[PDB]
Amino acid sequence: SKKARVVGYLSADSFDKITSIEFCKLTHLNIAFANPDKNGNLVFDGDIDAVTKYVRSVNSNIVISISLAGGVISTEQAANWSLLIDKPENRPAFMQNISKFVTDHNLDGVDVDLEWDAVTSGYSGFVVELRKELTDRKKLLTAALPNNTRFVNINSEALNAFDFINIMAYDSTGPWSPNKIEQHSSFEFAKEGVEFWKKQNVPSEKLTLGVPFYGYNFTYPEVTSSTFGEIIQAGTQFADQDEIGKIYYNGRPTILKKVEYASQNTGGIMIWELAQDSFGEYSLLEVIHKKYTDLKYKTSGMCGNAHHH
Repeated sequence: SKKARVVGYLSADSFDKITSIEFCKLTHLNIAFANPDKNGNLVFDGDIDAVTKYVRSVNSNIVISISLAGGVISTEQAANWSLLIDKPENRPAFMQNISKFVTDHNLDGVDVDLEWDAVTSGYSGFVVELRKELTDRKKLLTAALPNNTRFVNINSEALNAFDFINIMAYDSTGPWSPNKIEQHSSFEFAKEGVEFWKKQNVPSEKLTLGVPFYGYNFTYPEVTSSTFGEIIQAGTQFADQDEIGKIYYNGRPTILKKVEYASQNTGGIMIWELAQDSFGEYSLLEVIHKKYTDLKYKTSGMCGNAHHH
């Protein structure tokens, strides 16, 4: 059947924007991010129960996961990760803590967003053990992975354990490469990422194509980020292009292209990050929703979608 996922990341710092986010257009919501403290306990700064209560009242079928780690972790958090998963004898208590967090907060799964250097030697054993805990409790286990790099510390059993993966098909350049002044999330980069993970023997259905609701401003040597919402505030005439001088993002036509491509080549679309959108008429989440509906794909089945599915 014509169906697709629409997986949205929501940062803790975005919680006061949830009344503007159309959760009826998502199938999955990832709350970002929880991280371990010095004691092996998962810390989340924010009223996650209030958020999930509200979200489930908007879309009672949404699948809500806690996302772990994330792109921005402190040296202390990264060291706690390494201490907890790189020594197999430290994993047991941490794993129980993760499972109890999922139960205590009535969540549907866990998303692993350990990135780059935080993908340490214990990653695969951690994933395999956590996978069993969650499978046995009928919960999801997913991961966000880089566009076109296979980390040595992600073995095949771990990679295949995930219910699906979220390809981070963006950040091809950024503030860490301030002289590569160009698009950070081109259509070609997205296609490269999908093809790459298929070459890793991940089936199409288990791929989710990430798209960015932000861009980078290379005007000065210090590169800054701009949300799509901020770009539209600068002018609605910018909604349908990808570049303003040295600012590079994804406008509506390019998001639309990526949705058309995803419909034929992956199991869905992933969004970083929901509260960066332009809420209302120019919304990129709306572009995704409308395009999947026009293609006759079921996503949420709400708010106009999947009428004749």
